[PDB]
Amino acid sequence: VIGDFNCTNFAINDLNTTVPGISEYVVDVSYGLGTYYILDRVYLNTTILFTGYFPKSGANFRDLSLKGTTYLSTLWYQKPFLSDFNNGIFSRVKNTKLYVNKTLYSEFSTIVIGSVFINNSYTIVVQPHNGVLEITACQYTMCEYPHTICKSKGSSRNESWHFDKSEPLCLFKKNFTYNVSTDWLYFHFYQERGTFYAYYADSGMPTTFLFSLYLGTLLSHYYVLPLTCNAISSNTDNETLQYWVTPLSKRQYLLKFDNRGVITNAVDC
Ligand SMILES: *[C@@H]1O[C@H](CO)[C@@H](O[C@@H]2O[C@H](CO)[C@@H](O[C@@H]3O[C@H](CO[C@H]4O[C@H](CO)[C@@H](O)[C@H](O)[C@@H]4O)[C@@H](O)[C@H](O[C@H]4O[C@H](CO)[C@@H](O)[C@H](O)[C@@H]4O)[C@@H]3O)[C@H](O)[C@H]2NC(C)=O)[C@H](O)[C@H]1NC(C)=O
Ligand SMILES: *[C@@H]1O[C@H](CO)[C@@H](O[C@@H]2O[C@H](CO)[C@@H](O)[C@H](O)[C@H]2NC(C)=O)[C@H](O)[C@H]1NC(C)=O
Ligand SMILES: *[C@@H]1O[C@H](CO)[C@@H](O)[C@H](O)[C@H]1NC(C)=O
Ligand SMILES: *[C@@H]1O[C@H](CO)[C@@H](O)[C@H](O)[C@H]1NC(C)=O
Ligand SMILES: *[C@@H]1O[C@H](CO)[C@@H](O)[C@H](O)[C@H]1NC(C)=O
Ligand SMILES: *[C@@H]1O[C@H](CO)[C@@H](O)[C@H](O)[C@H]1NC(C)=O
Ligand SMILES: *[C@@H]1O[C@H](CO)[C@@H](O)[C@H](O)[C@H]1NC(C)=O
Repeated sequence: VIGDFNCTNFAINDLNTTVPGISEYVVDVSYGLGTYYILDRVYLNTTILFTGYFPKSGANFRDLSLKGTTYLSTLWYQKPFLSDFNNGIFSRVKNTKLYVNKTLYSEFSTIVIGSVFINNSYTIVVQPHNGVLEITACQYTMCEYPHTICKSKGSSRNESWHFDKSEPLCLFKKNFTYNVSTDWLYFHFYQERGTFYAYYADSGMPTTFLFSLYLGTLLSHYYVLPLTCNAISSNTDNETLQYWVTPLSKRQYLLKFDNRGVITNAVDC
């Protein structure tokens, strides 16, 4: 279970919905995937050897995104889904673009990073709001079975992943905009000497620095909240959620910059 507050008991079972296990996909950084721009520097028409937090080429992505309709499986809130954070993670996220009255809506899975997920520890939450990427790191009272809902098409159950009636004390709270039209979003989340770092990019594969947050504590776990939504199924609309995650580590990369400063290719030495 995540956290320890009894938020609800409606429609909970222990069914192993994942008859097909966690889907897997092979990392391939030959086209810049998993790389990020270096500080404020600019490199032109050259190849650089750089050491940083990058995915291991040839490793596997894991599709941790989960979609439900009415029932939540207790198995969703344990290993292997609840995963260790270690140095960090690289995330490749599909932007599930739905339509209501021919109006576009952007949805994708929420991710929570923390150590114990209780109101005496800080938990980082990255939640999309249809073009607005809300990021907070707050002492949330995380539920056993946190989950988000699908604001455009609705859901059969109310949204609940924290129970704080009063506003919890916390360190960071900001909103970042992202292009709702793009099909893929990339994120780097890693920690170093008690400081949390975040990079992202909604256009192009290489990511750019978002923010850094001092925590003074070691993050140990991350989890992708299941999403329950009436739509997003082959019986109503051929759309699916995807949240690919792979571990990060300190590795040396060969980075090639084109004549305009865009990382076009990379190699994992
Ligand atoms: C920070 O986070 C912690 C958890 O990590 C929160 O602590 C929990 O707070 C909740 C809500 O106050 C507690 O739940 C309540 O516990 C009361 C005491 O439980 C005793 O009595 C019941 C019988 O009533 C026994 O079964 C039990 O074993 C204990 O002996 C209950 O009396 C409460 O019941 C009332 O509310 C529920 C809500 O669903 C109703 O269903 C009931 O009918 C009744 O009206 C309630 O269950 C919980 O015990 C706390 N856990 C711990 C470990 O402390 C903090 O509240 C939170 N603080 C902040 C500021 O966010
Ligand atoms: C960041 O974005 C969130 C989500 O849109 C904002 O939170 C909403 O703010 C409006 C207006 O104050 C409220 O009516 C909503 O109830 C809030 N929640 C949601 C889920 O929409 C938030 O105000 C924005 N700004 C900051 C600083 O967080
Ligand atoms: C959570 O609360 C509901 C409603 O009070 C109760 O029926 C259920 O048994 C509780 N769950 C646990 C694990 O105590
Ligand atoms: C880029 O570098 C290559 C190899 O040195 C060179 O042939 C080419 O003219 C350069 N182009 C620009 C625009 O710098
Ligand atoms: C959702 O919230 C509404 C408003 O409080 C309530 O009427 C309804 O019963 C709730 N349903 C569930 C499944 O929580
Ligand atoms: C948003 O993404 C679409 C599709 O990738 C692109 O055509 C458009 O120019 C982008 N707009 C902005 C402001 O990034
Ligand atoms: C989804 O695609 C399959 C295969 O093309 C098709 O049989 C099915 O009717 C589609 N469902 C919807 C809701 O479009």
